[PDB]
Amino acid sequence: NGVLIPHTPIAVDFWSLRRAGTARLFFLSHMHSDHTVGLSSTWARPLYCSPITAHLLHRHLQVSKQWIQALEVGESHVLPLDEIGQETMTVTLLDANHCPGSVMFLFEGYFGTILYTGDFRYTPSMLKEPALTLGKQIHTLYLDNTNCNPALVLPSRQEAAHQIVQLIRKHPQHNIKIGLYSLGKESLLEQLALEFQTWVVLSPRRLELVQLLGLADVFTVEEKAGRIHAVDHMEICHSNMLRWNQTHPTIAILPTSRKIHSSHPDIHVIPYSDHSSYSELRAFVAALKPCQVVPIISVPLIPDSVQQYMSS
Ligand code: NI
Repeated sequence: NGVLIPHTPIAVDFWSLRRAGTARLFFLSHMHSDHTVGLSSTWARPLYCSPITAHLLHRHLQVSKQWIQALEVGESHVLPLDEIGQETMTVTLLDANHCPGSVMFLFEGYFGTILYTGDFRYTPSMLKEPALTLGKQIHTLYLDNTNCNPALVLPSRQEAAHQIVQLIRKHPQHNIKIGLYSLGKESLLEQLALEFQTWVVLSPRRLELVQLLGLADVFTVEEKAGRIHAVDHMEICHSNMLRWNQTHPTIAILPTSRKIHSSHPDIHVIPYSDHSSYSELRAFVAALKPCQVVPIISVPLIPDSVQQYMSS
């Protein structure tokens, strides 16, 4: 899902080195496991991400802080595009509403004005951003088209949370297992501690993420402290259901955005989305008025100092 912006040394969510070649500036929109393969402690090329994303990157992939130029969201920053003090480029990061520390990259330079949305959840608060309200003409919109496919309809983030509450409402005497990825859906955990008036059980790593975000003190790591446990999504399987059901009558919930058949009756696959709906995007593009939209073309005039930067 990485993107090499053609005729630029720009790479967003791309870390293959050998497949890039021309790339010299690598951006990280958010810290989901799917957009970061090749990133580790051996990574030694400049990297730009959001504040929260900077903490999560150094801590959980052991990436050296010397390669992580973290920039504040909302503000525009001047990045070099060569080895001399000549060409530069402005980047403005915009909150993506997708997950903790998720951003949208807005580039400006010899290539034009490119807006990279990455993964993002649309809300009309996004149009009111000062970066996109100066009437600037975006030349290319690398847009999140996840829910633009006409295949299978996934409910919104709030529709799925309603079904989860109805599910636990019908099982008041049950232990609830919730499978998640390494990031996202922490605010949903908060909504379940309120509705059901329990403490939510996490792993120590997940507890660190939550305190990093500034959420309510409704979480704990003691197993016996609550009926709702948050576990890794790869834990929810037929073998583990029998293991949990041997102790206490347990229900398992899998919030996923893919077609999955429950391999156990007490496993409930709930369709999540976490991306903008089609109509939300069609109003998002009708407001931006971009010259062209690219899913996740014109060749610019590469300067002399930038053409050398790409070939070393
Ligand atoms: Ni993501």
